[PDB]
Amino acid sequence: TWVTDKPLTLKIHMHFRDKWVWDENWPVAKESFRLTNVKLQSVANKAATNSQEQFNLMMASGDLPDVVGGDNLKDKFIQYGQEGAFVPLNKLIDQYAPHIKAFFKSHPEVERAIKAPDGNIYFIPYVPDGVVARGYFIREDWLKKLNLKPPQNIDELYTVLKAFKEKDPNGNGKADEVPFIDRHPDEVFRLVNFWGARSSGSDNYMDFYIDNGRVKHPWAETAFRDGMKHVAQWYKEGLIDKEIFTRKAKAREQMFGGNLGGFTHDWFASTMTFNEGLAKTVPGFKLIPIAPPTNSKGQRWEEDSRQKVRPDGWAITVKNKNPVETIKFFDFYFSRPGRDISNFGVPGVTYDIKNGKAVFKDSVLKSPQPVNNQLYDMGAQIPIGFWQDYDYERQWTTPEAQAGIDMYVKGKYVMPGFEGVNMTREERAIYDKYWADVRTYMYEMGQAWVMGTKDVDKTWDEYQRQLKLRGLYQVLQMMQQAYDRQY
Ligand SMILES: O=C(O)[C@H]1O[C@@H](O[C@H]2[C@H](O)[C@H](O)[C@H](O[C@H]3[C@H](O)[C@H](O)[C@H](O[C@H]4[C@H](O)[C@H](O)[C@H](O[C@H]5[C@H](O)[C@H](O)[C@H](O)O[C@@H]5C(=O)O)O[C@@H]4C(=O)O)O[C@@H]3C(=O)O)O[C@@H]2C(=O)O)[C@@H](O)[C@@H](O)[C@@H]1O
Ligand SMILES: [Ca+2]
Ligand SMILES: [Ca+2]
Ligand SMILES: [Ca+2]
Repeated sequence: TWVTDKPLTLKIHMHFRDKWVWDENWPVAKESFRLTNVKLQSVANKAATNSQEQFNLMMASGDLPDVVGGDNLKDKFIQYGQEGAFVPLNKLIDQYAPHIKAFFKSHPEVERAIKAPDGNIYFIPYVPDGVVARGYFIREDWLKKLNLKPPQNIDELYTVLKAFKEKDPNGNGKADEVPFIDRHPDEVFRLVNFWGARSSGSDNYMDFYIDNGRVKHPWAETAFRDGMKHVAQWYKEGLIDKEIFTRKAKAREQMFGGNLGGFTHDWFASTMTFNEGLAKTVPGFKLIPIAPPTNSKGQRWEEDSRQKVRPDGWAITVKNKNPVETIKFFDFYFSRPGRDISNFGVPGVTYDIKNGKAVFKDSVLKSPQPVNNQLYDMGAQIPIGFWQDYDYERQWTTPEAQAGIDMYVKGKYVMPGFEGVNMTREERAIYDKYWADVRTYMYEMGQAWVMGTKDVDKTWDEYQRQLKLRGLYQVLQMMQQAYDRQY
């Protein structure tokens, strides 16, 4: 699998998920270098805590590396690619990247989704593998202790969460229970689904969506305002983690491991590992998947789904003096041996090739830490350009977790996600000038609403004014225009 005759050292700026950078001595990166003869060296800031700021600051310094990578960079790969900071990959892929060329061959909608208005491919994306993403999970051992049954609608959800709060299910005499926790703060806004309001059109938070041939953004609709009215009341009543916006990554380890949380919306595989992982420290701990409790409008909504392609990956800068070797290095991660390490880690360390496929073995499968959390720490399952393989995830999907997935599929609960729109140069330019600005202001207002710093009703009108003056509806007009060119 070597691509270059002499070892090639490339500078990567890859800051992702507000917590991590590329490591040259990751066991997977050490194995990457070993298989490809291409070494990557991180120039990103270790200690920094905002991946988008780091990309921006890097762009602002004029000092680019050879490779830029990370999560949530699709819009910037496209915008700065058109400006000439990243090179178009079309001819390189066609001539030097066969596995990628074969992937786009059998995945034409992926290649279309990641392209720029000028028709150029400016990064290689992270391609997820799977169907469902998040579901709802509740403490059945608390339900049992309190003599409750799983909630079937929002009315019963409220009653059950109230009981977790008020009737001491951990039995320590203290009102320490925190009914709803989530390691992703944006899930608190997705709670508006339970009153029949969208929070996002996709697995990307605050995403647009299509409603009957009309592009909308969910946080602009009156339905969102009404939903936030109940969400704010829940926060006020202490049903939602007071620290929901600041606890973040390790909220499961903290709130479940400390026997404080009763309820969450998270991924099936990893969340269900905690039953085993906490089996000794919290005797009797048992999370179960439940169907989405029927919302106030009489429907069961699972808004989240696995994406066909995520807005993450890596790109080749103009400064890169070895574009050919780099694109071959990219191609490695769409080949079977690249998929092997990027999904499974290091052979003889986390997996072996058994019957022609990577099979994990048992030190990893039984860790109290979910398998994908272990793989991050060694450089696998990271948002480079690589073709994820659901076989890696099936191997640590417990039977109880699998029964949840099957329930959600059978039940039809998973709403189809927004696949995107193909804008023109002018349309996407308006999108570039306004959306990030609008998205930030939206988040700050909702955090305010959830926490009770501002009232939803009393600020809704001035909110809609800001939406209009900051260009939200002009962005919508341009997306609709591009949607109409497809419909
Ligand atoms: O666990 C399993 O069962 C399965 O997990 C699968 O991997 C999932 C993980 O479970 C998580 O879902 C992971 O979430 C990532 C996500 O991909 C994004 O990278 C997201 O990006 C957020 C940024 O890190 C940052 O927090 C950002 O802050 C915003 C802020 O929200 C607000 O907008 C403000 O105005 O602006 C800031 C800003 O950036 O300036 O928010 C981003 C966002 O909006 O969410 O970060 C999370 C994360 O966990 O950190 O995604 C992976 C995945 O691969 O998709 C998978 O491994 C599967 O196989 C497992 O079975
Ligand atoms: Ca899929
Ligand atoms: Ca208690
Ligand atoms: Ca602007």
